[PDB]
Amino acid sequence: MRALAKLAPEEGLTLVDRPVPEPGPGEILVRVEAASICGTDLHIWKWDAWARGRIRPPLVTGHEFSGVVEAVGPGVRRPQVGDHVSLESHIVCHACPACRTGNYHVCLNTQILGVDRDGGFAEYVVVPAENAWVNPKDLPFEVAAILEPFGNAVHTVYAGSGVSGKSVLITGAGPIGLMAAMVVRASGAGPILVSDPNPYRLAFARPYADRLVNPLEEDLLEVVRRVTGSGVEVLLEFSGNEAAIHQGLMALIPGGEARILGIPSDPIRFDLAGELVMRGITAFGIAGRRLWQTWMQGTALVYSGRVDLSPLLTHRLPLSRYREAFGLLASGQAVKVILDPKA
Amino acid sequence: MRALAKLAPEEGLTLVDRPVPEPGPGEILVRVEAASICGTDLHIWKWDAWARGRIRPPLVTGHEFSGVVEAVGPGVRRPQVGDHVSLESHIVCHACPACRTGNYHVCLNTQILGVDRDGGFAEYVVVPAENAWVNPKDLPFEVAAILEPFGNAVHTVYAGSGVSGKSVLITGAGPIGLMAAMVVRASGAGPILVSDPNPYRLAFARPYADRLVNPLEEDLLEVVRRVTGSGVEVLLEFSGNEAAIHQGLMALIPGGEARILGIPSDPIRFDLAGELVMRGITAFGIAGRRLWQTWMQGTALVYSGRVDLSPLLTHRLPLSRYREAFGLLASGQAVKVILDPKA
Amino acid sequence: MRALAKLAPEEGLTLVDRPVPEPGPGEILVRVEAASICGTDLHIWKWDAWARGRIRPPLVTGHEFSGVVEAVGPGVRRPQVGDHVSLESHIVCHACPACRTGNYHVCLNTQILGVDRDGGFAEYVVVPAENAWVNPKDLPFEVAAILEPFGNAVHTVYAGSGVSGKSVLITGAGPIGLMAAMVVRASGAGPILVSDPNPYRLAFARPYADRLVNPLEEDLLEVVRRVTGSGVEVLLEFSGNEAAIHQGLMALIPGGEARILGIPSDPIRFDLAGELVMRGITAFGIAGRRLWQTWMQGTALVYSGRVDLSPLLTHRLPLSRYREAFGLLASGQAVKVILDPKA
Amino acid sequence: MRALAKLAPEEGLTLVDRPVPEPGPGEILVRVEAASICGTDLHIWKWDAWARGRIRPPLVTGHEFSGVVEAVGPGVRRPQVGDHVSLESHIVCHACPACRTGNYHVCLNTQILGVDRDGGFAEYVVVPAENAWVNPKDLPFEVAAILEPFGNAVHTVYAGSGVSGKSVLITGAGPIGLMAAMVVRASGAGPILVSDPNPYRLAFARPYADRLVNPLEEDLLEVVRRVTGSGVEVLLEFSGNEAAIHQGLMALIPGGEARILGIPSDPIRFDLAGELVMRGITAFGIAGRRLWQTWMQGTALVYSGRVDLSPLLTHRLPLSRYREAFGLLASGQAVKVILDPKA
Ligand SMILES: [Zn+2]
Ligand SMILES: [Zn+2]
Ligand SMILES: [Zn+2]
Ligand SMILES: [Zn+2]
Ligand SMILES: [Zn+2]
Ligand SMILES: [Zn+2]
Ligand SMILES: [Zn+2]
Ligand SMILES: [Zn+2]
Repeated sequence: MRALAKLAPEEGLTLVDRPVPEPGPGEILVRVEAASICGTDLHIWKWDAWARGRIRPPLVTGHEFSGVVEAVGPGVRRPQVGDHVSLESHIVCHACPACRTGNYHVCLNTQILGVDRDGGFAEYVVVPAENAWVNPKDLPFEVAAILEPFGNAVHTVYAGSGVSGKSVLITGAGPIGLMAAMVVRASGAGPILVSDPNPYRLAFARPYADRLVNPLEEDLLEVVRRVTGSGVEVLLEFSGNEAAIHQGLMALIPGGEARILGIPSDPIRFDLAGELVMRGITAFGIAGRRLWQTWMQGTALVYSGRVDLSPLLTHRLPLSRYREAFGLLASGQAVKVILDPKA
Repeated sequence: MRALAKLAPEEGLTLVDRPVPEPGPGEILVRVEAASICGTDLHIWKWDAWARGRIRPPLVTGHEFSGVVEAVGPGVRRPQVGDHVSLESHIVCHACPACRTGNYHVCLNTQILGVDRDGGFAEYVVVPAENAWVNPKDLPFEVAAILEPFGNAVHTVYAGSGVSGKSVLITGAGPIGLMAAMVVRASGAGPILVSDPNPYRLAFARPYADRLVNPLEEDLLEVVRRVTGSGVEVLLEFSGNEAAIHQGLMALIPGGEARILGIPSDPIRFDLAGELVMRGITAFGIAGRRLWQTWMQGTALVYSGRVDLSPLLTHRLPLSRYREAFGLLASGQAVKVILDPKA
Repeated sequence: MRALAKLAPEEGLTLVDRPVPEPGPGEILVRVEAASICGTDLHIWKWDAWARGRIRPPLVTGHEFSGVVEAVGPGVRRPQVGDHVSLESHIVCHACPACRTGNYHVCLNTQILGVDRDGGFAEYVVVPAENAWVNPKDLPFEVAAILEPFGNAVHTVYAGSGVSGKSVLITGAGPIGLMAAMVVRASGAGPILVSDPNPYRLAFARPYADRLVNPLEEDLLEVVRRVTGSGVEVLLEFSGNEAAIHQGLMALIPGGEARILGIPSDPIRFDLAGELVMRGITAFGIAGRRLWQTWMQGTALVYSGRVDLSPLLTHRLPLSRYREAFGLLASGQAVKVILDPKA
Repeated sequence: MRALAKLAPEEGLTLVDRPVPEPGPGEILVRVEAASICGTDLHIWKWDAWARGRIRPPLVTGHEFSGVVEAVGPGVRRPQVGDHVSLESHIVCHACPACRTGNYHVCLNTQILGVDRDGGFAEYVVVPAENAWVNPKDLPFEVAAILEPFGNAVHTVYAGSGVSGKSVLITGAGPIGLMAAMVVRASGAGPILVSDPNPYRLAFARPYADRLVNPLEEDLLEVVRRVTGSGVEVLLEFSGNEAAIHQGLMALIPGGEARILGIPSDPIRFDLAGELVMRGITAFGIAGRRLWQTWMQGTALVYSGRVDLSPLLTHRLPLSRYREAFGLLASGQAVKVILDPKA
């Protein structure tokens, strides 16, 4: 089969041919129909600091994908051959304290498909049977392929007190932030403010947000004061940019909540007293997807039509042309790019 | 000044002339621009048991109204003359276990506007300044007049775990239940099911629900099963109808939540163990509006446009044609009737 | 081995000799060191209505027990041979909506050890590997044997808003109610009131409760008003007695919580409006133990010494003398009776 | 009347004579029976930056006091002459986003007793009637005097998911952290770990903690590991010490909660991604006392006897010997110092 791999400790990826993996007990073989690309994949590709401390070549990458269950291992009762599925990238241990608590999304021994073991940028991939989420047969694979990143948005948005009937500020219009914009709008947030310095990304958030802000042309804190009268009740942070983080926290009203998915590249200077403790703020560290309630909430929204992810699918390319694909992503000229492993 | 009052211990109300009242300390004088009527007012109309043991004539009725701050009492600094406001009907004592605990919606010393003291079915009314909710000048008074009953819906929907990304069954398509349908739809619930025997009421929910059900014509359970695959996660009960209550609980998946606003006219037969305990169901008794939180969530929905309450106002009549307003009520025909105290 | 069984659709149980069960994939063989008896077992014994609709002879009963892992099935990584364990009686399916939600305690396909399949009133018993909770080797088996019923108390007490710094009323001094009395006292509840008509049971609650009440000699509602000044914030109901339920709910303050574990023998007449909806009460149906957080909280309390269950172990008898054992229980002359299968 | 005041922009305080103030509308006149001092008072004492940008002489300091209602203002009906009361130092505006939302503890217009206006370091003080908490006549005034700072602890412990049945690490054994230790012990936490370099402070917690740790002498992490098997579920931070903050977060299991009352004197270096985001940690900024809830939980603990605050009062000095009280403070020696304004 065809597969995109990182064969050595350097830049780029390579198209190779590998035998079809085989599912043993508790596993299933999945025929990949669509897969997507995100920041993690871009770290691997550029072979930067992050990638260097986490990746161990050889590795077939790809952690955002959907396909059909082509085979199951001995004893696997579910899913079943023929089922259409989306995949949870985190493989949890079930033998640590986080798992005991039900906090699977932060399992101490978390292993990630396409990062720690072979992923979905291939025609076939073997994953744990418990990691498969069966979708309605009419759900387009393309959309099914991006439920994983969508989950991140969902998790962030519904963490804490949620967003229904509350003012919200989203800092970062990257793909997950655009997705969170769709979710807060379909959840009854209002007013909704989305802030991002890149025009191309902001635009994508226009049909959902009530006010778009380019922190580099308007004083975010002041637009917020004029839109709400003071501050927002909720801050959803997806960029990791330190100045946005500080601005965003200053934007919260006392007693508010900041939910943080964004990963800053370096430690930040933080005024614990001023930005959190003294104003009674609660900061939520968001990681992964809550195992099963995040998937339940998110697929509920998509299956029923409360949200429509389609406009986020800016490009479709055969896996063969992966280079053009990463290029588009890397340049900010795309939101969700789909790769087809059959071509 | 024209006012509509219950002058003696009997059915009906009487159109009267009273001098314009004056606000003392801590009070304001509202020039009412719009009022609405609901079941409570009906109880007072027909002078039934309830009214009998509660109303003390002479009394200007009405608790659902909006208007303008004509003048304030000495030392009152909020709201201000010229402010457009809606009224919270519950006047809380601030001196009971319920208020201390922050459960003002259930103050044991609750004094209701229009039942225990003069209400808004008049050109002017004096009320506690703390009961006034200031609205943007551009919100129609007609809509502002129904924010109180809308709050009841809001309170029921956001109670417990909310409804975002969840399957919801709403029993009762009367005015409040209908507002609930608008809210759960704008809050991202899905699938959304609404059940009520009256096809008139049920049709108002078509643009908000995913599935409409007349339980007298279809098996509600079998329909819930076909739409969700089993049960709903949330039950929102507005009818107080015993059969609907029993059926709704059965449609709830184990571990789900039932939030009850509906008041049955008589005790029900309840299999505590089978309908609640053994299935791990939690039942929420909803009453009033959480003081200020319910108003914040609801008005945010309205102000931002997440929900549009216009479709619920079927009739606007002059206060002097009240005989007909109370008839529409007792009959069913309308959803929410507005009364114009200036005519 | 020795085992206590229900061999036919009638009263009583029978001592028999059966081969030692064998653990297959995903299972473990447990050598039982101690087991206890409760109401469920008494239903089976008396072969009453309940038992008749649930039991299917032949059945080795016993669902409250602890022992040592004597053997594990092929592939079972944990627990391990030699481990000391307590057992969760509920065997969950992992393929229903409750399980999906994490509400394992109300799994639609729940199977119960000692009720639906052979239990612990035997020298040996095979249970699912995932149902074993490993205890510190120095925890006395006797105490380990009663962690299952303890969990019920724990679940009830920590459901909702918990009990820390709140007035609590416990109706029912049966064994789980006494256990809940120990837990609310070790949790910072205050004042704590325990009410039960049986003197022998009340007494057991004296070192934990702040006020003991015999509803049949004092007006429960009035003692409560004098102890708190109005009502309690939390009601923990363990009896299922209808008058206690009504009394208890009347005892709650508006906005309070009632957590119900008690199973009434017959439907009750319930004034939905008066007892729940109008006073903003929230009723929690408690079933089983939350899979893992209930066990985490409860074993934490026991391992650290925050609670000491020992005084509840009123009797110890070899399994051979099971009849005297059930007799004591049936007569209200005991709290937790331990049966030893080795004799 | 004797009072202790900051009369000019400099260090120190001055013992003075003022006429007994009179309560206007909505106010009461408290005859102070006991007052206490904390770090804030110290800031005012040494007149540092903080005090500099906040205090406006002439000002009678003190915010931790208890006393008797000597007389009430016209029309004040609660509390009453003769009532023993404690004072909430925060005077809230009831006109900001924070108050509307019910987050009075963080009112943007908070006016503090003894910092923005006359306090209790005097024989008499006039305060808003709504700030008085009525105590049972038999509670010692000395203990009643420290309910305010105790509330800070209470608020920190019960924030988030509470602590019952959970493993807890408390960093900082100063007065508040020590009160926190008493509360978490009385609330059923276990194992309970308390870390602080000062062996004087640490010894006060011996009767409440399960494990005492001097982090300068032992590796806090390795100790937490040996006591829990991994990490603690809850982190309660009271020191504001950057090193303790970083170490405590590391000791928290993934998905745990950190509740921070501690105010660092300077911004910290914070690895947002590593210490919060990637581990799914939630950090709670705790400030003040939740208005009325914190007081209800705390006083219930005290009134019922779940906690005994007596051990925390090391010294009781006449107000006139304040020079020494402020010395004990700045030095460490004592826990809580009481000042008797009648001498
Ligand atoms: Zn991704
Ligand atoms: Zn794990
Ligand atoms: Zn109404
Ligand atoms: Zn009240
Ligand atoms: Zn049992
Ligand atoms: Zn199940
Ligand atoms: Zn202080
Ligand atoms: Zn305020």
